[PDB]
Amino acid sequence: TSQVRQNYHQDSEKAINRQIRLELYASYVYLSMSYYFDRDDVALKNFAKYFLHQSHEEREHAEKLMKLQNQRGGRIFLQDIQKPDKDDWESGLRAMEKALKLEKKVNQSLLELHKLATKKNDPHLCDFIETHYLNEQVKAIKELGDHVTNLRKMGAPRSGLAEYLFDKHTLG
Amino acid sequence: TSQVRQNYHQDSEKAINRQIRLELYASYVYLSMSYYFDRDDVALKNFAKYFLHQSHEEREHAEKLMKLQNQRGGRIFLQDIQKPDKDDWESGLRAMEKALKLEKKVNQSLLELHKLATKKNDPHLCDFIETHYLNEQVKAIKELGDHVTNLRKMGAPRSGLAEYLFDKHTLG
Amino acid sequence: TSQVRQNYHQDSEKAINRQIRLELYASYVYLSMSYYFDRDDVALKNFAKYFLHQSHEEREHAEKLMKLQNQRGGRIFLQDIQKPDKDDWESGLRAMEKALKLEKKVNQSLLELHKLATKKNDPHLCDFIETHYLNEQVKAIKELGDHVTNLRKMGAPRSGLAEYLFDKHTLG
Amino acid sequence: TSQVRQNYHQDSEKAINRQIRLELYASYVYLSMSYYFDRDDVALKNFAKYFLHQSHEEREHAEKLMKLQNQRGGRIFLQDIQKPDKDDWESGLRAMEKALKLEKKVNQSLLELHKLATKKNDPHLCDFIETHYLNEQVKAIKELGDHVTNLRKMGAPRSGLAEYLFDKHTLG
Ligand SMILES: [Fe+3]
Ligand SMILES: [Fe+3]
Ligand SMILES: [Fe+3]
Ligand SMILES: [Fe+3]
Ligand SMILES: [Mg+2]
Ligand SMILES: [Mg+2]
Repeated sequence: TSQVRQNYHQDSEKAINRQIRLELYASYVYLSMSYYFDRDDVALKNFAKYFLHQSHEEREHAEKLMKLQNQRGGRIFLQDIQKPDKDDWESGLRAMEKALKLEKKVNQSLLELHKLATKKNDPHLCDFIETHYLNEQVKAIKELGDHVTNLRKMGAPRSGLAEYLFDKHTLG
Repeated sequence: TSQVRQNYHQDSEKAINRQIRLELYASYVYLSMSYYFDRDDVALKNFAKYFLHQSHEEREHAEKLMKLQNQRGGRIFLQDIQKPDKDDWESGLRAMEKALKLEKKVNQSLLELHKLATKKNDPHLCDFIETHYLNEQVKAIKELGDHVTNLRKMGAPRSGLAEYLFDKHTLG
Repeated sequence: TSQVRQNYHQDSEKAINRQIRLELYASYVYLSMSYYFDRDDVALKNFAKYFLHQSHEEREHAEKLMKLQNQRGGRIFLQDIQKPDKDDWESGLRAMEKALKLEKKVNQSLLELHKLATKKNDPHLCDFIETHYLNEQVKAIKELGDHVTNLRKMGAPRSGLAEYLFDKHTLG
Repeated sequence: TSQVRQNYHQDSEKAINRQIRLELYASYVYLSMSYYFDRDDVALKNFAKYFLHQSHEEREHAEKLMKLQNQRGGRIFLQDIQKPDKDDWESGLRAMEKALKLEKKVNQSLLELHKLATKKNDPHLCDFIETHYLNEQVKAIKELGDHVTNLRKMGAPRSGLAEYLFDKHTLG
């Protein structure tokens, strides 16, 4: 038992390792999406930039959980990072729809993590998830929703103008 | 009788309280319009910003009439602020048409107030209405007409591309 | 159901609309109080400025709840803003006592909103209320308590001198 | 008849000369009031400064009407400036009550000047009075009302303390 450990349940410690893994997976998904938009046959530079910014933010989410595990005296166990569901993300609209689903999946995991921290009477952990994660997810979800709404109303993925102009005026 | 009151008719005083009520109501309509465009399924940020700015402007209009009431030694009496006629404003084009209608309604009420101030030989009040309100209405109605014309020529409300581009290039 | 909605109970959505209406009502009460102190027969400019500031803050409170409703994929439903209880607020001390009572009423509403968010296991909503509302209420109640205590000790409302000097020295 | 004269009634020309004389008289009353507060047995320096400022403003009012007379091709006829009604202004509160009454008397004169300009279909003259005089009078009456109300509530003229503290805190 770590000299620093206090009011930190073993279930919490394991759940934090699972969340770390999911943050690294989200990072990998956004990295894949980014370089899809960098292809000569896709060529939407601001989509590529938007998703690469998202990838680097997911790495920071992972690192802060690894910091928290060590702050509380838990022990980091890293696992294989699963390749994303797709190599070819098909269009700007479909990548955004996939990004929205991923952020709701990360959010559901953080809500399941807060539920566990609540059951284990770990208010430090509850505060950590609320301060650093829950509102980040609600903002990322609302923004991706906003982007999907716009791309659909502009007439994507059909009208080829829509994704070009959304790339320039919203993501650029 | 207020020690400041001079050449200020009872009817003028009563009409100023009702104008205060109409300005607060216009603030509320514009607040409703703003947050409609903030919805994830509408997501036109510059429409939202535009209508929130009108909302704070209507607030200032109400406050300056409340200042005038006291300057002339009238007494402010407030009523319920009615909720806007719509919860859903349907489109950018439809919200601009409703704003055009609201601004003409507020202008008509100010022209009635000026007619009453004239009938009661109150040139201070006539000057107040002309200096601070009448040209502000004409400018607002012209701007909203210009917006409605461009949204119609661009092919709104059908073309969601039209509202997206108007949002960026006119209201941005 | 909105594409962004996740872990957001219908009861919490309805409770956020009721809180939006109570924030707009508190804005209206403070606007009424402000322009009472602007009357030529009351003439306390710093009481007037103090309540106008509180009025503008209550609107910001309203607006942040309207943003949250859309962030969580709820739907804003605005209602009639009821007129304030009084036209004539009697004195600086009585206006401050009524403001204290209003802030405790808004606080009670927020504490019941937090109880519902807790019962519905909505930690994002709990965090929102804690971060943006609960300590604002505690500070507003404490400050109004401080003001009522000073106005009472100075001999209000049996000294027009007390309200005059408090206006200059505390609210100035 | 002057080469510049156009749409300028003989009655309006005579009324502008009468207003010039009343503005010079108001300047003289405020000069008298100012140097009352400068006496060693009254000694309220900010009452003294306040009324000297009002004296200098009334002269500017006089001068702008003299410019207008020449602008419209009227002929200035100056008369004897009557001494003020009082040598001894009794107190800060009585001087302020007399100043309020003077400003309402000057306002009544201006409103009768506007009635004549309206009856003679002189919109230039109507605009001049509205733009430069009517709101100045409304503000001066409101400010004097505010001051009388504060001096009364503070316990003037049964407190030399009230007039002392008002001099420091409002007129300082
Ligand atoms: Fe993340
Ligand atoms: Fe308005
Ligand atoms: Fe509030
Ligand atoms: Fe004058
Ligand atoms: Mg908690
Ligand atoms: Mg917390």
